[PDB]
Amino acid sequence: HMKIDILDKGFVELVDVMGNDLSAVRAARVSFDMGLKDEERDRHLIEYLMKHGHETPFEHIVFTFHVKAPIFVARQWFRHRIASYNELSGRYSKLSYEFYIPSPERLEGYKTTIPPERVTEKISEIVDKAYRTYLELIESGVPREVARIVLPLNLYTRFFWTVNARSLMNFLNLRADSHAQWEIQQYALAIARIFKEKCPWTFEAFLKYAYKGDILKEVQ
Amino acid sequence: HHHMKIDILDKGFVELVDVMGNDLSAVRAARVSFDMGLKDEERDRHLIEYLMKHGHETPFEHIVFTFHVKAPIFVARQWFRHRIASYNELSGRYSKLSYEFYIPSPERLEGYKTTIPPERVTEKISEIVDKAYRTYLELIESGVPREVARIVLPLNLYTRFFWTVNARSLMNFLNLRADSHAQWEIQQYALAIARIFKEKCPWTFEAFLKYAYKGDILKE
Amino acid sequence: HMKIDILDKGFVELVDVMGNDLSAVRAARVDEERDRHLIEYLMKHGHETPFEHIVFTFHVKAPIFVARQWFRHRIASYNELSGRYSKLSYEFYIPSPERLEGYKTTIPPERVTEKISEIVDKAYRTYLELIESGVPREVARIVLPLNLYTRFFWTVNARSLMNFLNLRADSHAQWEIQQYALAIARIFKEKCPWTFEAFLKYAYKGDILKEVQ
Amino acid sequence: HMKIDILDKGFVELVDVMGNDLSAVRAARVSFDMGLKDEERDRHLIEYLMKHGHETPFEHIVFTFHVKAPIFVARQWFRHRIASYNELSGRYSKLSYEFYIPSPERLEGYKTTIPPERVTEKISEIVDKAYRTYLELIESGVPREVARIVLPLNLYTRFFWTVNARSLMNFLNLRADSHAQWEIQQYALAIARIFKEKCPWTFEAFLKYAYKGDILKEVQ
Ligand SMILES: Cc1cc2c(cc1C)N(C[C@H](O)[C@H](O)[C@H](O)COP(=O)(O)OP(=O)(O)OC[C@H]1O[C@@H](n3cnc4c(N)ncnc43)[C@H](O)[C@@H]1O)c1[nH]c(=O)[nH]c(=O)c1N2
Ligand SMILES: Cc1cc2c(cc1C)N(C[C@H](O)[C@H](O)[C@H](O)COP(=O)(O)OP(=O)(O)OC[C@H]1O[C@@H](n3cnc4c(N)ncnc43)[C@H](O)[C@@H]1O)c1[nH]c(=O)[nH]c(=O)c1N2
Ligand SMILES: Cc1cc2c(cc1C)N(C[C@H](O)[C@H](O)[C@H](O)COP(=O)(O)OP(=O)(O)OC[C@H]1O[C@@H](n3cnc4c(N)ncnc43)[C@H](O)[C@@H]1O)c1[nH]c(=O)[nH]c(=O)c1N2
Ligand SMILES: Cc1cc2c(cc1C)N(C[C@H](O)[C@H](O)[C@H](O)COP(=O)(O)OP(=O)(O)OC[C@H]1O[C@@H](n3cnc4c(N)ncnc43)[C@H](O)[C@@H]1O)c1[nH]c(=O)[nH]c(=O)c1N2
Ligand SMILES: O=c1ccn([C@H]2C[C@H](O)[C@@H](COP(=O)(O)O)O2)c(=O)[nH]1
Ligand SMILES: O=c1ccn([C@H]2C[C@H](O)[C@@H](COP(=O)(O)O)O2)c(=O)[nH]1
Ligand SMILES: O=c1ccn([C@H]2C[C@H](O)[C@@H](COP(=O)(O)O)O2)c(=O)[nH]1
Ligand SMILES: O=c1ccn([C@H]2C[C@H](O)[C@@H](COP(=O)(O)O)O2)c(=O)[nH]1
Repeated sequence: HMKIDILDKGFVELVDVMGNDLSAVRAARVSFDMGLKDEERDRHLIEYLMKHGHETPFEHIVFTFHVKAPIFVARQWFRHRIASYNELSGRYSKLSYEFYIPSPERLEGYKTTIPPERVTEKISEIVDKAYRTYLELIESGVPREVARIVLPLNLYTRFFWTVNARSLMNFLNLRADSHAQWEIQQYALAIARIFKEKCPWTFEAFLKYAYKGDILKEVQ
Repeated sequence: HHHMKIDILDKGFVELVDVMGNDLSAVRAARVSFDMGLKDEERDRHLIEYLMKHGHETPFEHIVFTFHVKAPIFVARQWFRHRIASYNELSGRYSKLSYEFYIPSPERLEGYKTTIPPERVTEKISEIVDKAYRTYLELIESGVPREVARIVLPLNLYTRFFWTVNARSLMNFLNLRADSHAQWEIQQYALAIARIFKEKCPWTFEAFLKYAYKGDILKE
Repeated sequence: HMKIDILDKGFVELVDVMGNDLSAVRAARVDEERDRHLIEYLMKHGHETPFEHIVFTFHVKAPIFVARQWFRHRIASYNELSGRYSKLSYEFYIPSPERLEGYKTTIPPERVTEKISEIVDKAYRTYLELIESGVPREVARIVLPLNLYTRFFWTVNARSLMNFLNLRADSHAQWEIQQYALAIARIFKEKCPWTFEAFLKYAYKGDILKEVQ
Repeated sequence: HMKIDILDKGFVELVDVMGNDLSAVRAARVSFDMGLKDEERDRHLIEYLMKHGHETPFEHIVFTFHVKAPIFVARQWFRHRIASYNELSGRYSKLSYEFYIPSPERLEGYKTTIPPERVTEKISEIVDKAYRTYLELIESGVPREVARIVLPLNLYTRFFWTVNARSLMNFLNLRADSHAQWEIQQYALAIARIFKEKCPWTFEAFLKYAYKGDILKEVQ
C-alpha cells in the first residue's frame, strides 16, 4: 500500500496488484510453447518485447489504484476507456469542503497583471462562495444532484482505477508528458513510481525503448 | 443520415451528424451465420425481433451513429462513462469559454418542498455562475493560462462534443440513461437519442422497446 | 493450485487472481452480512462496474474450434501458442463415442471416432513431411484440422467473465466450450463465492449452472 | 461495392462507410470551438494530427467490410478486439468445398527437398480427404458442429468487419508489414486500397507520419 500525496489535498494509493515482470514473460513465452527460464534471459525477453512493440504480454499485469483528484483532472483521466472506474457520486453524497487551490508557484513563468498570490485568493474566494451556495440549497431542500451544479471544476473527487500495464503505459505516454496539463502530469508521476516499484524490469525497458513522453526521462 | 436536431434544456442539443447502416445492416450481419443475406421485409423484420428477444446483440454493432451534443459538464461526466464509444470534446485548456450555463427552471424543483421559492433557487444558481464566469474572464485578462483560470467554473458550464457509437452500445446507453434512476437532465438527452434511433432504425427500436429495453421512461 | 482437466487432453488452470468479493464492495461503496447484501443488491439492479475490479488469469489448453469461439470475447487479454513459430505436437481432440450417442447415425459412434482419428493422423503426417522437407511452419500447419490443441493465457475481469458464463455455460453453446465454462465457473466460485452465488441468483442468463453443482 | 480478390478464392469487399477526411477535421476542431475551414487548412490539420499522435479524431470514420478468408488468416484477424465481427457458422452451415491451396510461388526463397508443385499437391490431397470425411460424417447423421472438426485450417470462412479508421490504422501497422504472415499481408494491402480511396488525406498523412509497417511504402 504505497501512498503518494499530489497537489494540496490529493493522492494516488496502490490498493492491489496482480502479477509482476514474470507475468509478461510467461505470457510472451506461450507463443514458443515455453515458460520461465532464468533472470537474465527473462529480463532480456522483457527488453525484446518493449523494443519490438510486443505489447499484449503486458496486459496480464493489473493494478488497482485509489485516487483523490480535482474534477478537471478526473475528466481528463476518465477519457482513458481501456480501464475500470468507480467514483464518489455528487448525486447521492453530501460533498466535502475540499478543493484544489493552486499555489502561487503554479503561475511561475507567466507574466500576470495581478500577483500569483492574488490569483490564489480569487480562486479560493469563488470556491468559498460556491460551496456556501451549495450548502444553502441543500439546507433549503434542493436535491443534491441539482445543488452541486454550482460547484467549481477544482472540487476534489475520489475514485478506484483498475488498469493493466499496457493501458497504464499508454496513460504514461500521454499524461507523463509536458503537453498534458501540469496537474495531471503530477498524478502520472505518482502512477509511474508505483509502476516502477512493482514492475522494475518492465518500467526500465519501457523508459528505454517505448516511452513516448518527455518528463519521465528528466524527473527521477 | 441528414442533420436531425433536438433542443435539450435551456441551451443544449443533440444533433445527428452521420449514420452508417439501418435495420438491414443487422439482418445481413446475422444471416452470414447461415451463409445467407437479405430475404424479404416480413422475414427480415421477424429476424430483428428474434435477435432482440434472444440476446443475439453483435449484429447491431454494424449500425453506427455520430452525434453532436451540447451539454452541461455534469451531464457530460455521466455520459463519458460509456467507454464503448468515441468522443471529441471542446477543450477548456485551449478555448476561451463562452457565457453558456445550464440554469434550471423553477419547474425542476416540483415535488420538493423548499424553504425558499424555486424562482429564488434559479436566481441563486444564476448569481453564482455570473460571479464564477466574471472571475474566469478576469484571470484570463490578467494573463492566467486558460487551463488554470477555468477551474473556478461551475459544473453547469456548457461543453460540446462529438459522439460516435454503434446501436448495441447506444441500446445499453438507453437502458441506463432513458430511465428514472438516471439524473433528470441526462434522461432528457437520452430521450433525444432514442428519438433519433427510432427514426433511423424503426424495426430495431420497436423490437428493443418490446423485448430488451430495461428502462422505464421510453414506454411512457 | 487449481487445475481442471477438460475433454480428452485439455485443461483450465488458475494462474493468478486480483481481489475477491470485498474488492467489488470497496469499489461500490465510494461486515459480512452487509457486504453480501450489497453484492446481491448490485447484481439484482444491474450495477456491474464494481465487479470489474476482480481480475483472473487462466492457462487454458483447448482445441482450435473452441478457442475460436472463446477469442470472440473481446473484453479480455489473450496470449496464445503460435503455429507460425512452434513445431506443433500430436495433440488433437478426438470425440469419444458418447459425444454422438443421442443422434441416430448410420454408422456406429465408435466408427465415427475412428474416421476422425484417421484423418487427423493423415493430416499430422503430411504436416511433419512438409516441415522435414523445408516448408515453413506457417504454411505447413494449414493442413492441420480444427481439433488441433492450442494453449493460451486468458486475463479477464469478473464482469466480462460473467458475460462469458451467461453465453458459454448454456445449452445453446457448443458442448465442448460448455465443459470449459463449467471449469471457469468452479474456479470463479472458489475465489468469489458471494459474487458467484449472487450472479446465479439474480443475473445469470444461462441454464446449465443452475442444474450442475 | 469495391471488391478486391485475394489469394485463390478470397476477397475484401467494402460494404459501407461513415464519414470521410472531414469527419476527423470536424472532431479535431471542436477542441478550439471551431468547425471546417477550407481544403488547404483542413488537409494541413489532418497532417498535423497524424504527425503529433492525435489519434482520437480518426475514430469518427467507420468502415464495414465483407471478407472471405482462410480460417488461419481469420484467427490472426479476429485478435483485433477494437472492432465488430459476424462470421459464417460451421455449427449451423454445411460448409462448401473452398480451401486455400498455395501456389508453388508461395514457397519461393525457401530451399525445399521436394518441388513446390508437390507441396501444392500434398496440401490439395489432404484437404480432399478431410472434406470427403466431413461430408460422410454429415451424411451419416453426425451433427455439423462435430463433423467440421476434421476440416483443415485453410478452409475458407466469411465475415463482416466493422472498424473505425484508428483501429484500422493499427491493423495496417501490424498486418501490412513483412513480420505478419504473407497471407494476411495480402488482405491488409486490399484494406489499405479501400482506405486510401475513401480517406485520401488520412491515408497519405498516415503513410507519411504514423505508419509503422514496411510494405505500404513500397507497394502502390
Ligand atoms: C495533451 C492532450 C490533449 C488532449 C487530449 C489528450 C492529451 C494527452 N485529449 C484526450 C484524448 O482525445 C483521449 O481521449 C485520451 O488521451 C485517451 O487516449 P486513448 O484513446 O489512447 O486511451 P484509452 O484508454 O481510451 O484507449 C487505449 C488505447 O485503446 C485504443 N482504443 C480504445 N478505444 C478505442 C476506440 N473506440 N477506437 C479505436 N481505438 C480505441 C487506442 O489504441 C488507444 O491508444 C483530448 N480529447 C478531446 O476530446 N479534446 C481535446 O482537446 C483533447 N486534448
Ligand atoms: C443511475 C446511475 C447511477 C450511477 C451510474 C450510472 C447510472 C445509470 N454510474 C455509472 C456506471 O457505473 C457506468 O460507468 C455507466 O453506466 C456506463 O455503463 P457501461 O459500463 O455499461 O458502459 P460502457 O460503454 O463503458 O460499456 C458498455 C458495455 O461494455 C462492457 N464493458 C465495457 N468496458 C468493460 C470493462 N472494462 N470490463 C468489462 N465489461 C466492460 C459491458 O458489457 C458494458 O455493459 C456510477 N458510476 C460511479 O462510478 N459511481 C456511481 O455512483 C454511479 N452511479
Ligand atoms: C450460442 C452462441 C452462438 C453464436 C455466438 C455465441 C454464442 C454464445 N457467436 C459469438 C457472439 O456473436 C459474440 O462474438 C461472443 O459471444 C462474444 O460476446 P460479447 O460480444 O458479449 O463479448 P465481448 O467480450 O466481445 O464483449 C463483452 C461486452 O462488452 C460489450 N462490447 C464489447 N465490444 C463491443 C463493441 N465493439 N460494440 C459494442 N459493445 C461491445 C457488450 O456489452 C458485450 O456484452 C456467434 N458469432 C458469429 O459471428 N456467428 C455466429 O453464428 C455466432 N453464434
Ligand atoms: C507479427 C505478429 C505476430 C504475432 C501477433 C501479431 C502480429 C502482428 N500476435 C497478435 C497480437 O498479440 C495481438 O493480439 C493483435 O496484434 C491485436 O493487436 P492489438 O491489441 O493492437 O489490437 P486490438 O484491435 O485488439 O486493440 C487495438 C488497440 O487497443 C488497445 N487495447 C485493446 N484491448 C486492450 C486491452 N485489453 N488492454 C490494453 N490495451 C488494449 C491497444 O492500444 C491496442 O493497440 C500474437 N498473439 C499471440 O497470442 N501469440 C503470438 O505469437 C503472436 N504473434
Ligand atoms: O447517475 C449517475 C451518477 C454517477 N455517475 C458517474 C459519473 C461520475 O464519474 C461519477 C459521479 O457522478 P455524479 O453522481 O457526481 O453526477 O459517477 C453516472 O455516470 N451517472
Ligand atoms: O489535456 C487534455 C485536454 C482535454 N482532454 C479531454 C478531457 C475532456 O473530456 C475534454 C476537455 O478537457 P479540458 O481541455 O477542458 O481540460 O478533452 C484530456 O483528456 N486532456
Ligand atoms: O457457438 C458459437 C458459434 C459461433 N461462434 C463464432 C466463432 C467463430 O468466429 C464463428 C463461427 O464459429 P463456428 O460456428 O464455426 O464454431 O462464430 C461462437 O463464438 N460460438
Ligand atoms: O502473425 C501472427 C501470429 C499469431 N497470431 C495470433 C493468432 C492466434 O490467436 C495465435 C496463433 O496464431 P498462429 O501463429 O498459429 O497463426 O496468435 C496473430 O494474430 N498473428
